[PDB]
Amino acid sequence: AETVSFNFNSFSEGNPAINFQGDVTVLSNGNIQLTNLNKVNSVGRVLYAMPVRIWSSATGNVASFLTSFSFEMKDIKDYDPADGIIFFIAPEDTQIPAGSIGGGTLGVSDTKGAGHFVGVEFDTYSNSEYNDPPTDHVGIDVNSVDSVKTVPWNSVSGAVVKVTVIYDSSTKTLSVAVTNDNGDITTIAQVVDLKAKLPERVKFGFSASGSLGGRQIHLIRSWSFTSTLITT
Amino acid sequence: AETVSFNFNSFSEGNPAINFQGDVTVLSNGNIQLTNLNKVNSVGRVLYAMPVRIWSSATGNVASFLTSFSFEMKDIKDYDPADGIIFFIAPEDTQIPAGSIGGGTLGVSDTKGAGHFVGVEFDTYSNSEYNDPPTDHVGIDVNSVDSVKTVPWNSVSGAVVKVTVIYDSSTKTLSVAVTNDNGDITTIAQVVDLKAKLPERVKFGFSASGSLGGRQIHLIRSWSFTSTLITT
Amino acid sequence: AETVSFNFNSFSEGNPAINFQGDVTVLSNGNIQLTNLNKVNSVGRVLYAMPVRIWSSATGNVASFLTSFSFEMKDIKDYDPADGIIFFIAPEDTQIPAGSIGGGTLGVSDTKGAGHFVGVEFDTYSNSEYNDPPTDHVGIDVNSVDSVKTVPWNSVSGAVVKVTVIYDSSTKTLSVAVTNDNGDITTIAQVVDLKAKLPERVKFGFSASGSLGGRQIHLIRSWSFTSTLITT
Amino acid sequence: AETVSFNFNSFSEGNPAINFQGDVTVLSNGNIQLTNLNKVNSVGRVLYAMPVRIWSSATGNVASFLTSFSFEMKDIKDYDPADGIIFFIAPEDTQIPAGSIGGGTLGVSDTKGAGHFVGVEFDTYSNSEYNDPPTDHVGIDVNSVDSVKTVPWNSVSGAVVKVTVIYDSSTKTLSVAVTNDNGDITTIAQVVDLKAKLPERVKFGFSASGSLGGRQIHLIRSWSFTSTLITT
Ligand SMILES: OC[C@H]1O[C@@H](O[C@H]2[C@H](O)[C@@H](O)[C@@H](O)O[C@@H]2CO)[C@H](O)[C@@H](O)[C@H]1O
Ligand SMILES: OC[C@H]1O[C@@H](O[C@H]2[C@H](O)[C@@H](O)[C@@H](O)O[C@@H]2CO)[C@H](O)[C@@H](O)[C@H]1O
Ligand SMILES: OC[C@H]1O[C@@H](O[C@H]2[C@H](O)[C@@H](O)[C@@H](O)O[C@@H]2CO)[C@H](O)[C@@H](O)[C@H]1O
Ligand SMILES: OC[C@H]1O[C@@H](O[C@H]2[C@H](O)[C@@H](O)[C@@H](O)O[C@@H]2CO)[C@H](O)[C@@H](O)[C@H]1O
Ligand SMILES: [Ca+2]
Ligand SMILES: [Ca+2]
Ligand SMILES: [Ca+2]
Ligand SMILES: [Ca+2]
Ligand SMILES: [Mn+2]
Ligand SMILES: [Mn+2]
Ligand SMILES: [Mn+2]
Ligand SMILES: [Mn+2]
Repeated sequence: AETVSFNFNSFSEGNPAINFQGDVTVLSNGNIQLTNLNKVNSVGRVLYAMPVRIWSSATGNVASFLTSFSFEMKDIKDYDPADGIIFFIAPEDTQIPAGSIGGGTLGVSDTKGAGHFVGVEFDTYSNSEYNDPPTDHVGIDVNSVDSVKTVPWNSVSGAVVKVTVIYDSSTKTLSVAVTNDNGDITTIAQVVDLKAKLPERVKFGFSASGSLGGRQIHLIRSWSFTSTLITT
Repeated sequence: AETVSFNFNSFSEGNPAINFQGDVTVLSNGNIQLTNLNKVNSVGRVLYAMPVRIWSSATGNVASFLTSFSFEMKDIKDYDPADGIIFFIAPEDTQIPAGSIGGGTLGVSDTKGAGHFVGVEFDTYSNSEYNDPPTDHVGIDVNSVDSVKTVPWNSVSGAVVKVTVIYDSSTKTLSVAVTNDNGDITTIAQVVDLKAKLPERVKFGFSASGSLGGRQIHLIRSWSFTSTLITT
Repeated sequence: AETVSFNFNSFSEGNPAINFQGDVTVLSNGNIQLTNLNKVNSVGRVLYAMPVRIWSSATGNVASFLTSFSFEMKDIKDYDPADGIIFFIAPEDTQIPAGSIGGGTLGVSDTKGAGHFVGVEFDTYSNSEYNDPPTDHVGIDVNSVDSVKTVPWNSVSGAVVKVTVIYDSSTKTLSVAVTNDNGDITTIAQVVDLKAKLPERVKFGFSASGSLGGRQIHLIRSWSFTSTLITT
Repeated sequence: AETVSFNFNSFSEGNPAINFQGDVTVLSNGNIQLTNLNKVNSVGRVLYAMPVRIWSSATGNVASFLTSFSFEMKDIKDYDPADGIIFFIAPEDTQIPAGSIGGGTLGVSDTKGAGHFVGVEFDTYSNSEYNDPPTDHVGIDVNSVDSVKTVPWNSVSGAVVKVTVIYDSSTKTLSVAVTNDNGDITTIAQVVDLKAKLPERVKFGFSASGSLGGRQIHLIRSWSFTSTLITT
């Protein structure tokens, strides 16, 4: 069958395999820093350049994928740690929304919180305008930052977090596993019909954002991905 | 929260953290060989010594767990490569069925293919008495080797296989991601209520078996596990 | 390497990973309260249920281990705050000494003060019968509550204490760093050959005690542990 | 009792509490990058500005200390991952050796491998000129990179390592506990007279180096320290 798979142990600006959008910047240690600590309403996104085919309109089949990545979020002096990082899937021509206000939109939606994407968010600030839970959380988003489902989580400054995501095409189930710093794990699952929400070709990536007063360090340390679409 | 996690890069007889049942043998390279090549109807199981509490009768909560392990099956000169490996969850007092015929019972069920366990199998021989699909396969078994659900899969002799499992207590969804040697991934998910099928305290482990004519090498190379139960 | 590791940010009765002996009791705040304030000569002990293999008779190797925990001792109205907490290591068959008088024996030794254990004690009452120093103290005990070595210390009521213990198998050196409420650190080191004083398999734990007129609150707030044995 | 204690969760150039020497550099994520990947024979060092009094010529007492820190080392394309990082203690007037060839001297010793310092090195390259073990290692150095004692160790690219150090004035013992990423811990201890090797007031710091063909990322993520000297 059709299989797309890669593995980044460190990133490097200049690699044609990765699209850099917004305030993204590659540190000299291989980490990807998504936002700019000095800019207002900063929004940075990194995408895997090669578009992936998650479903064929010919066979009707949808792809199954396995992906895991590690990130870090650290507080900075005199700024509210906001708003988070989001692993998303969007049309192959996706771009930071025009006139993006950063903040609660996480760099993937308009002001209303709407957008054309699907993804797992690690939200560290509660936005009432988007019906955010009263605590840090992990949520499954489907064309909106108004999560379909969320689970309480805790973001620890300077802590490296590992995430594993499995998407089963048969059950159309997206299940996430978050391994916090102290060993504890957080999981959240949701049935999402990728074929009905996204186009045949999509791009996977990360996105982070901030506001005027909400800012923090968003880092992607590593990321491996494998998808398999049955072509028959 | 209540977290239980362990990581095995290699095994060594003598470790109080591991129970050996049956024809289990520890190779000098640190790998565990589950069955005996010179015995008829051989059965070998290896369990995590300590029982794990997957759910509380007090709070009614179920634990979530993330676990990944790698195994290897290799053909030997004249036996049909059978019968396969199985990752299971069973009562803390779990033993190799009395008078086990090994073979297609995978060392966890009786002759009718019934038993008290929940598990993911890597069945390599088609047993029609247990309604096995015509090809090798991965299946989710619930108190029976007559899988509740299966997916076509291929066992490549001498190939190292990586498996990742996620159990989201919330949705009670068990998702499995198999990474074949050629990079292709196979996934399968199924909703199982561990709280309704298993007792509060259970044990996790692996089991493998063979017949008189069906024999092959079953190797468990590594295994890390983490489970978290919300206690409140 | 054979590694055993665990981490407790909170405890909860029912966890198969923990063994309770004596007047132990888990508070709703997740804390462990070792003794019973209404019993005479009360003795409470908590142990990690799984036996750790500190040395191998095959290789002659001994394991190194790093562990840290925090406890709290708080005075109660008409009893002398006595007599302390001891972090011990004992044979896996360890039990509270028959006919234990509690008190200065800290729940690990007989009346003479003898026992089969190794431990770091935090003594809050001076027992001339066990050659206790005139002040509160931290001591390294080897098969007796008549410490091999002690160092002055000061138990502050209601104060949270953090302790870190390192055991280097090479030098057979056991070093302890106690961090008091006011920031100051107290340390004490001692060479203890664990392979000569204890059997291959042991259990780790905490014990506290009191007498008729000597009572106080003994709390265990957290406990993280890790040991690695070189298997080769 | 005279206590000194600081705790850095992140570092930022411009902070008067920390001295910088060589090619040090503070990344936008708060990390300290000791070496420059584009320079030959690069040496970078970072010290706590305020000198700490470890012993007293008046009382004769020697301070005990507890200090833990976490670092990360990662491989860069087309370069041998060398030579390592070393947590050292030196005279308050300490400076990078004149005409420092970086490389195996780790930026603390001259070509012969001699210098006026005491430290724990995490060596990733085997320099035969300094009698290095054939593999990666941790070693206790006393005025020389020809470690008084060393222990096998393994540096994992991109992995965050946690170190804990304890110095017991009484026994003059310096024990080190290194927690690897896979959970495994490595320990090493040695008796060292800080009073006979160093002056009354010293400076604590970190140092890293590289050569022409040997380069890698040396990152210091966090550092907490507490030393107490009995003033009587
Ligand atoms: O505290 C972080 C949140 O900021 C919100 O925006 C604030 C902004 O930070 C503040 O400087 C001022 O302009 O008021 C704004 C409106 O509340 C974001 O909307 C929110 O998403 C957080 O980032
Ligand atoms: O071919 C492997 C399968 O063998 C089945 O049992 C065989 C047995 O191996 C053979 O010697 C003879 O007795 O016929 C039996 C019936 O097929 C097992 O039942 C099956 O699980 C495979 O191992
Ligand atoms: O006061 C604390 C100490 O009490 C000692 O026992 C006392 C006992 O409490 C008292 O009722 C009377 O019987 O005298 C005993 C001997 O002094 C314990 O032995 C000692 O360990 C402290 O707990
Ligand atoms: O592989 C790194 C080691 O390099 C040694 O120096 C090399 C140098 O890198 C190379 O360019 C050439 O000059 O040969 C030298 C001698 O081997 C360092 O001495 C050693 O410490 C490592 O850094
Ligand atoms: Ca938000
Ligand atoms: Ca079968
Ligand atoms: Ca006493
Ligand atoms: Ca070297
Ligand atoms: Mn949200
Ligand atoms: Mn089957
Ligand atoms: Mn004592
Ligand atoms: Mn060395």
